[PDB]
Amino acid sequence: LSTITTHHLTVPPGLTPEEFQELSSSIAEFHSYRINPGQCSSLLAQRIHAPVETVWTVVRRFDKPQTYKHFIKSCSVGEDFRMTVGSTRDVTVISGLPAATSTERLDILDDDRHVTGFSIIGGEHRLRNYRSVTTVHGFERDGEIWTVVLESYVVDVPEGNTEEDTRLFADTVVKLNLQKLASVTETLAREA
Repeated sequence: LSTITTHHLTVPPGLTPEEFQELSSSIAEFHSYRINPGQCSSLLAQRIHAPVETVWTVVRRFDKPQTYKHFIKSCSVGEDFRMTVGSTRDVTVISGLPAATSTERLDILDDDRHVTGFSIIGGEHRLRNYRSVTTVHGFERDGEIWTVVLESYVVDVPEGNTEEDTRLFADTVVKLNLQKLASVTETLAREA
């Protein structure tokens, strides 16, 4: 039947085991999903040599996902958009297919714990019922500071597709977006 994801029991690539042990509780708390047959779920991680709040400034910017994500043609919010849970954005994706805009809802926004998350509620065929959470975490050793970003999702696997071909696609996109997040925020940090 349905199960629970095991992201909090395994070290994700791009994380050290020591980083993992520090984050195990947060992964259980924020990066766990109810998972059914015909769905898949992944957790990706990215180390960033930038202060937590610098990275969080970009991660929390729900109206501008193109600031760190690839393959966004445009993103539009309401005329009276405010950064609140329940708010929505229309994201036009670059796919090589005809005009495809996904409507995405802001599910979580916690400025104190540095957690946010969203779901695709319509307009996406490759990633139906995609739901995702991003968390940001500070680390220190001997005065040296860095940040880890964790991003997970759950999503339906389309009929005809294997779990592997949905997972590889969604993983690749998150991984590339986290690389861009790191580039952008490290640039922000060093030029701050």
